[PDB]
Amino acid sequence: AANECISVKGRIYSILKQIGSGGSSKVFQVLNEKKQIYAIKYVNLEEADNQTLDSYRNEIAYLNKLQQHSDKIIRLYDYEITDQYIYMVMECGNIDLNSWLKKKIDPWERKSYWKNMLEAVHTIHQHGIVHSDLKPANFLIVDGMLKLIDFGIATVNYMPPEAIKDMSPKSDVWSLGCILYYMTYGKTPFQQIINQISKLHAIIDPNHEIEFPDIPEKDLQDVLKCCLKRDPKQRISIPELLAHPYVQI
Ligand SMILES: COc1cc(OC2CCN(C)CC2)ccc1Nc1nccc(-c2c[nH]c3cnccc23)n1
Repeated sequence: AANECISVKGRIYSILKQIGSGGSSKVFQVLNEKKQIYAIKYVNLEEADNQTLDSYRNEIAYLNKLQQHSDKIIRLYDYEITDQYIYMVMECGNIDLNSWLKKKIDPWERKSYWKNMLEAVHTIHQHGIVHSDLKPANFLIVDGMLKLIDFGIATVNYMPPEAIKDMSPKSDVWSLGCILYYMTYGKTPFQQIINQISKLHAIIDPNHEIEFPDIPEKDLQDVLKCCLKRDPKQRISIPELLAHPYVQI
């Protein structure tokens, strides 16, 4: 309700509203000189250490490089890096997947979204990136399709057994499967448990079998069961999921 502006590389952008806030960052829905809509991410680097700085520099490098490879990764149009801040001019999505799911899916939409996620995670793996912390908040809805927001470079529900055991590209397969299990049944494989301490024990113990209620899409049931194999060696891969009947037939 005022004339608040952001300057990125000499280009003025008028703030519409704040669509994101977390840690030392803010995300704004903005208008450019030609009245077009974009999103701007602001990172405050004032209290960032050499390790945090490098992790932000690394994400920007991969984001600008990976962009040409896939249209399932958020479009970065411009950026400004100084010792004091980062400004990232991005495409504007309608909403993130986590928020969209909280107010909910169509079988054609679930498959269409799954294909987008597989394409995005496949693209980051081909460049030696294993996200390790994938969840619906990492995906953005833009013109009826999902686009990946971050690479993990910079809820215990989507956490794989390996990650708990360590306290691999297969870890992203577990997290992807957990998102598809949410879009299929309306809940996480372990969501039912309120006690977060007991929840971690169930992911490790193979004596605890994940529930798989029977649905019409027989192929979709097989994907979930393959994504949620506790042994990452026995667990399905990303090149395999792209060749799976659920994705193909
Ligand atoms: C109207 O554009 C939106 C509304 C929106 O919904 C809001 C957030 C969720 N609450 C519940 C309701 C308000 C969520 C996303 C967008 N678009 C959008 N485009 C590009 C980037 C982002 C974004 C949000 N966080 C981030 C964190 N790192 C990078 C990028 C982002 N976001």
